[PDB]
Amino acid sequence: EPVKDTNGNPLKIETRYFIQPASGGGLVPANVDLSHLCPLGIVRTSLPYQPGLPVTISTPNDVLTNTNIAITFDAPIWPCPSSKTWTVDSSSEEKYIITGGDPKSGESFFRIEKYGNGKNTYKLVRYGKSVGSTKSLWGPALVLNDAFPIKFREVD
Amino acid sequence: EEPVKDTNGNPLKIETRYFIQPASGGGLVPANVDLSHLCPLGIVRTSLPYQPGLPVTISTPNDVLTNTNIAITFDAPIWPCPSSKTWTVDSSSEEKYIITGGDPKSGESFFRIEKYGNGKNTYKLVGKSVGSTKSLWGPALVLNDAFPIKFREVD
Amino acid sequence: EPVKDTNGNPLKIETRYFIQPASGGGLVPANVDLSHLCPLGIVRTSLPYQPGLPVTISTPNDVLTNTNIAITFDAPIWPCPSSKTWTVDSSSEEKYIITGGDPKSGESFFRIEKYGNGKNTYKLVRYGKSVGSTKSLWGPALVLNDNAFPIKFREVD
Amino acid sequence: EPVKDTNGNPLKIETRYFIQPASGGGLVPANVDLSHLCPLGIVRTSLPYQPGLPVTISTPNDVLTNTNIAITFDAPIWPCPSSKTWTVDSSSEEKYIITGGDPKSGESFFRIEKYGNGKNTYKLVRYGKSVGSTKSLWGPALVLNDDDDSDENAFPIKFREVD
Ligand code: CLA
Ligand code: CLA
Ligand code: CLA
Ligand code: CLA
Repeated sequence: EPVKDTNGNPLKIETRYFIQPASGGGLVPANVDLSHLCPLGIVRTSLPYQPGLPVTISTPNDVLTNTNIAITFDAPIWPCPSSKTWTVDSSSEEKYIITGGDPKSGESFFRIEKYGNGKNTYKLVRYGKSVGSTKSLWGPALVLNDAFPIKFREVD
Repeated sequence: EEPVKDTNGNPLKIETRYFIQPASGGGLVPANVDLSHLCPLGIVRTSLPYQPGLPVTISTPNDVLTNTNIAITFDAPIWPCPSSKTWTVDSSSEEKYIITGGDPKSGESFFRIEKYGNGKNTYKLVGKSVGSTKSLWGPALVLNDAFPIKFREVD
Repeated sequence: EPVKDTNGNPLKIETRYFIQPASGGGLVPANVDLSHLCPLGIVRTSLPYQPGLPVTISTPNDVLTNTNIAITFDAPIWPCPSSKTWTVDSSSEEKYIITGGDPKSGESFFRIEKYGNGKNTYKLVRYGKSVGSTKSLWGPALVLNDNAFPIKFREVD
Repeated sequence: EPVKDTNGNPLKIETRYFIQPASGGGLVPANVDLSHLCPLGIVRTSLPYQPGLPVTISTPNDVLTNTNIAITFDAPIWPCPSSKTWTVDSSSEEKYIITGGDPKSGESFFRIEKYGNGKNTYKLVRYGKSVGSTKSLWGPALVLNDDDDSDENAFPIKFREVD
């Protein structure tokens, strides 16, 4: 079934959305620790009115639940030599969700699933392993569990 | 001596949060002016399109009126500099950067909101107006010898 | 008695020294945590051949043990609106040794004392409260104890 | 002929050296501008007594002049997903010397040549295009000159052994 935004409208591919915590402000690029600059991790900003860095969703025009999708940050500047596409830091113990994935490759595929109670609330799951958060340098950072509830706000 | 209006045409209120958005990239934010100064912070225009800016509250020494002494203070849950979030002029610098750390009750921190050019709800900060200069992180607010702004209410 | 450098020579005021851990490289400015940029703390660099940021010692020309001295970083550029003089962050729980002190004021007075093993090895003590270290953002940061952080003074050639 | 260090001793491969400006302190990693974090550029530190970040030299045990060598930073921490080996940023207009090269590949080969009068003073040349410097974010950054291999805009260097 269709993934809905905060206005209850269906999510469209190639459309800009803030991924906002459903449970501070939105989700943003920040480095995971002082040992890694690139690629970047995804942290919840502690600043109350910051909407997040927008993302576009792509499918290998509706975004449906339980289907393979790829999340890519939308930014006019990017200081890392790799992509803005979310992926899993396989090497790390923490299993941080990091940038630099290939949006056409399976290493970058997540699934948007419904999350408990409230409407328009979702979780990211990787194939069942869900995306959660861990305390890190800049605040809560997205990690692959062995769930971090999110909403999608349309960028007006 | 008429009311300053926000982007919705509503009058500005003191002790209310507003994004100061360029009228002319996203809103106005704290960033350091160059690699020689960390504190206090300057005010730069973010190059990221949907960043609203760091909110400010306006205070008067409840309406904010044009051509009256006001003080602009950043609203932030964290502040890593040992001084205030109140805008003021970096007197020492050649560039005359608008910097944080002013005293909101003191005259060193008084600006006046004046009408700018054509469009409604467009203003400037002032007979020396606030403009911008190229700096480290992008356009930084400076005192001229005008940088047009709108006030968006933080909903 | 005179404080000696790593060459066994007496320390002189207004002379540049690296304060090197006696126990990684020398002592350097870094911020203590992500909530404070200025003033700066003093951390031990984890990079093996970095000598530290040099300091000059001042007295309110010989530097003697158990006498009031003030430590001031020597740097051509300084991005904080305060001094390069070491002092104690009174407000913090950790009691970080921070920059921004007044070198003529008592808030900035430390005493160089002999430390245990080996010649030319010293500790900083504040009036007895000694200077130790704590884990912080960038690595071990100098703090005032209630574990003394042993130091040598290397002359800057 | 052998490249000599600041003590006049011949340079050895797999040995740590500070590359110090012959002409501020030594050469260090810093980003080139606010648009690039990785890979890193090479800047001259403006802090007088900072020796530089040490490098080891490798040859595809003596380091000789006018022979292909590769310069690799020696560092306990490295936050970029690529190597510590110097190479040329081909894409950039400035032609910054950047990290992330392959030390066994030709993209990373420099040649150490004599510079001017004074002994133990050298330049880096790429095959004749010499390494110079340009004003950048953190200070003078190493760049590849266009040059007919002269010492005019070449960035003169000494090698200090890390004791
Ligand atoms: C808020 C400002 C600030 C911050 C965050 C730092 C942070 C640091 N300083 Mg310091 N420093 C400052 C102000 C600051 N300093 C000032 C004003 C001076 C006088 C000019 C100095 C003089 C100084 C000296 C002489 C040295 C340091 C060193 C260090 C590092 C100690 C950690 C380490 O040994 O390995 C970690 C080191 C790495 C290089 C790994 C990279 C770490 C991650 C990816 C973050 C990138 C850091 C980046 C450059 C941030 C800008 C801060 C910059 C001043 C370093 C750390 C990067 C030591 C050092 O290591 O130099 C590089 C050192 O020798 N400092
Ligand atoms: C290495 C790269 C890097 C780093 C370190 C950061 C860091 C951060 N990003 Mg991000 N970001 C990046 C890349 C980076 N990002 C890229 C490439 C983009 C796309 C262009 C973004 C887009 C982005 C957006 C849209 C937002 C952030 C935000 C944040 C902040 C989240 C935590 C917070 O709530 O701060 C709140 C606290 C502060 C801002 C004060 C910080 C405390 C002091 C001043 C520390 C100063 C740094 C110190 C010297 C150490 C330097 C080390 C560093 C080199 C690792 C944090 C400052 C959010 C934010 O808060 O914006 C400011 C936010 O909305 N990011
Ligand atoms: C030393 C202190 C300091 C520094 C260096 C900065 C720097 C910056 N701030 Mg600010 N800020 C500060 C203090 C600081 N701020 C404080 C105390 C607050 C109140 C909490 C804020 C609140 C704030 C907000 C709300 C916003 C900023 C934004 C910005 C950016 C404006 C330029 C841009 O559009 O880049 C965009 C380009 C990038 C993010 C990628 C550049 C790659 C560089 C080379 C690496 C930079 C890493 C990291 C962001 C630097 C660490 C410093 C950190 C404090 C931000 C710039 C990165 C805007 C922003 O862009 O958010 C991130 C923004 O919306 N600031
Ligand atoms: C992106 C990563 C990064 C960045 C930005 C830097 C930047 C710098 N490095 Mg390097 N370095 C790195 C990675 C990095 N390095 C790595 C991975 C290593 C190996 C572990 C090193 C090893 C190294 C050594 C050994 C040395 C440096 C030094 C320097 C400085 C050279 C300019 C100078 O003389 O300042 C002098 C002036 C100051 C240090 C005071 C300026 C303080 C400013 C205001 C801090 C700015 C913070 C602000 C939030 C903006 C940050 C932007 C950032 C996000 C890009 C500069 C701060 C030299 C140095 O000077 O020591 C720190 C030095 O000796 N580097």
